Amino acid sequence: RSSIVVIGLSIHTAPVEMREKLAIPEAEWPRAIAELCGLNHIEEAAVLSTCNRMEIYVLALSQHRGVKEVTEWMSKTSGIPVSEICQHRFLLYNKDATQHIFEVSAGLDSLVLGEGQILAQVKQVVKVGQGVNGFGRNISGLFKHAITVGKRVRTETNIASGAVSVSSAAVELALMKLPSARMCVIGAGKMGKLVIKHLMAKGCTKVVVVNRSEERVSAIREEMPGIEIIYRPLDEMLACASEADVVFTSTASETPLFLKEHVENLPQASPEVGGLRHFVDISVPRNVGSCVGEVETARVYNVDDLKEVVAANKEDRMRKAMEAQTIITEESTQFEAWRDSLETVPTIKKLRAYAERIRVAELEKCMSKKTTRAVDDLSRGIVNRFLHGPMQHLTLSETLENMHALNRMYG
Amino acid sequence: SSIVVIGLSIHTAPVEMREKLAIPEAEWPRAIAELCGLNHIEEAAVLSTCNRMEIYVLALSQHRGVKEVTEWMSKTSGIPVSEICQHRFLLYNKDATQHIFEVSAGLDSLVLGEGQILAQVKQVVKVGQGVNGFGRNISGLFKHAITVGKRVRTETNIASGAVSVSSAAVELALMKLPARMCVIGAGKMGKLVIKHLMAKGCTKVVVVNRSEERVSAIREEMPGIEIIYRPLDEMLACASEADVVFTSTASETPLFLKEHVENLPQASPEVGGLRHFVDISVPRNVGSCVGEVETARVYNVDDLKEVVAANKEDRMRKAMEAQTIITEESTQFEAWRDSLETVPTIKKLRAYAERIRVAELEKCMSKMKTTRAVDDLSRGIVNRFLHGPMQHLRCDGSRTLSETLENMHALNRMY
Ligand SMILES: NC(=O)c1ccc[n+]([C@@H]2O[C@H](COP(=O)([O-])OP(=O)(O)OC[C@H]3O[C@@H](n4cnc5c(N)ncnc54)[C@H](OP(=O)(O)O)[C@@H]3O)[C@@H](O)[C@H]2O)c1
Ligand SMILES: NC(=O)c1ccc[n+]([C@@H]2O[C@H](COP(=O)([O-])OP(=O)(O)OC[C@H]3O[C@@H](n4cnc5c(N)ncnc54)[C@H](OP(=O)(O)O)[C@@H]3O)[C@@H](O)[C@H]2O)c1
Repeated sequence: RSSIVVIGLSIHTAPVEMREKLAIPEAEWPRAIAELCGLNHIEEAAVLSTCNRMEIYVLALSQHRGVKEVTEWMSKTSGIPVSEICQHRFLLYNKDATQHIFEVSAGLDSLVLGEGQILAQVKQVVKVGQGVNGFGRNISGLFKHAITVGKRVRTETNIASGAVSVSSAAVELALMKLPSARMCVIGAGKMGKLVIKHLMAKGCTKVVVVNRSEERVSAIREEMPGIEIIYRPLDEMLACASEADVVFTSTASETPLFLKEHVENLPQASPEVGGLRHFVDISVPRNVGSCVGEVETARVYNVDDLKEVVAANKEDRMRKAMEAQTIITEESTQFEAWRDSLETVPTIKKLRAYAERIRVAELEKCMSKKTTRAVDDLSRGIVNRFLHGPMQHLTLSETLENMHALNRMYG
Repeated sequence: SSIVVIGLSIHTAPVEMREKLAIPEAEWPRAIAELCGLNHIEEAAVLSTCNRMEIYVLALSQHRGVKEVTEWMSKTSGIPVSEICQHRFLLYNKDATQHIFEVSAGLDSLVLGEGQILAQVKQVVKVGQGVNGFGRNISGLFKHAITVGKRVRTETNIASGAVSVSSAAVELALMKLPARMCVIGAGKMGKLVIKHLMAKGCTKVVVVNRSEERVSAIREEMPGIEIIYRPLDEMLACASEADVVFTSTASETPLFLKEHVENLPQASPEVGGLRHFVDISVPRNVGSCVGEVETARVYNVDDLKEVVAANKEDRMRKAMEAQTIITEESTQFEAWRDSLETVPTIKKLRAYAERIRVAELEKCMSKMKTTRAVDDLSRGIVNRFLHGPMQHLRCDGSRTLSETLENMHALNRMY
């Protein structure tokens, strides 16, 4: 009866300036989930917060009321009015929802038509969620089965991770906008490391890397001997951007690192590269204020702006994204069977108790007329000899029909 | 297992051939047991009338049961298997039930000239009672036919085969004249022929019967007509004094052959010196050779078929509603018949439970006045645990069919 619902904003609809207001740091996922499960028609929840999407997966008692509650909650936490959110809201139920989260995890819904993508993020959601009570059987199962799908599709389609494609796209765009340009990367985590790899493969031999800690950059430097990596601590940020022509920002900061004030005071980029400083900001929330675009000699790009790249062997238009959909169609119906095989739990318990109410009444009825252990045992023996059979019968399609039968034949 | 109808009917076979297949009511039990004695025939019924001969069976295998029944038909009629094959009418399952519902209603598309066989269906069920082979599927089929026939009668008022045959007999006889009436046989059909003679204005009839009791009874119940009894041995003389002779005895051999009637003096010149034999008996009471006599005309139930059909259509009312009744009950029957596949699991379940119960009861009774209580506990627990699965295996027809049957397979798996 109860529905699994997906309720989201994605890059397919909402802009990054809208989407980043529903962004939920990993450290606040357990809090978010608890809040959602506090709503009257929501029993389980999970948040999938990535750069292309903010998606809330719930197990709702009522579809309509679940959607009203989660949407009102989105409005409260983000600051965004319900009316705006509804205009960009994405909504699917049950089979469509599991279908969706399978395509997302496989890389068949985001932005390039041949991508990872969210397999790493679906694993992170399962990790973080293990302690979280609200992350119950249904939604955890969905996500776990999404991990399975992600991996299968990955080996068939061989489609690179979403992290690989966004970083790849950042380098292509920078090289697109440029007519030796000085490269600078702020945030040496997974993504900035990827940006650096893509710059190397493009032939870049020197990059200045600004990071919170030096240790990460030390690792990367040790790991990539071929290129000259120059570490700079975060408080030297503004010096770096001024000695750079393009600035990649890839940090988990929840507030912009650059406002209009910071960049207008920066010396102009070299005329050799057109006199413009290209801020390529692949962070969500963004590390660059959109006001920076008011600065004449500056250019700002965010994840949404990687859409005018999307060019990398388009022949996977079918192959990858075709070989994968068959996987998705078989795993879905497999998962639905699995979901249906969960109501088998309330049945095993109940049926036992159903026979236990008959056993007790008849026992009691008899005892009003250690022979007492004899008849107690007789009453247990008859019942166990009737439960024992149905105990294992609760293939999976025959186990399912067994369950439905007991329910019809009893309660 | 399928329900099969295997028939010859006036749609294709003349009476000279049909009558060889005719099976008297006293021999239904023998025939059904002969039939059920075949390797693939679990149940059987014989529907013998003047327009048709139909065997209804429950067969293990469609082609094998049919070949076996066909052989039995040939073996009991004298008719070679290849002639029978030529005329053989065949329908399976839902088509067969639809068919028997129509025949019972007097709505057989292929035999338009017959009238309701409801009386004859009721008789088959009545005689079937004591007949081993007349099983639950076929008796059920026939009983449902009975219900359909009655409903359809109440809605359309299609006459019986009996009424419509005797009525056609008199009508035809009157069409062939521009008359001294004789009727041979005073049972159901002959009484009806007399009634239709009165209905038409006849005030005198010579009635030849084997026993007088029947004719005395008729004589008394119909005081307005002069009824002249005459023993069977005199029937030839009666013929020589009649201008039309109705024959309607259950004799399985002919009463008049050509030698008998070429002998007789010519019928009155006032009816055109032709003596009309209207023979409504199957098997025929009048030899066909009688038609070779120049001053004579013979007719049999085959010749009535058009005049029966015309009258049935003339008096036709509420055809659609009738066909609705048939379509719906057909599916209601299939529903009831699907329901029956639940009986074996019910018994197996009940044997299973009883074996557990006594086993556990004897355990307790080897460890111990109060023996009926401890007994009661055991049956009480079983019956109460079983009652749900026992009311969810019995249904009528609606939905719950698929569920009921899925409980069956589940109960099969879990035990
Ligand atoms: N990962 C993806 O699949 C994906 C794809 C595209 C874009 N993005 C976006 O890109 C950004 C980075 O993601 P990531 O996966 O690279 O993260 P990550 O591996 O966890 O590292 C984030 C980096 O940002 C730094 N950082 C964290 N908080 C900061 C703060 N408050 N101020 C300044 N620096 C801070 C960290 O420095 P330390 O090493 O010293 O801790 C680290 O180098 C995020 O906004 C993310 O949403 C993610
Ligand atoms: N009933 C129908 O719906 C139907 C329709 C059309 C035609 N028919 C045919 O018409 C014939 C009569 O049927 P029914 O239902 O009217 O019969 P019925 O009520 O059972 O009576 C049959 C009559 O035939 C006589 N009879 C029986 N055996 C005889 C024999 N060996 N020799 C001379 N007479 C004999 C009987 O004499 P007793 O009185 O002395 O016993 C009785 O008068 C049958 O051949 C039948 O197939 C039947």
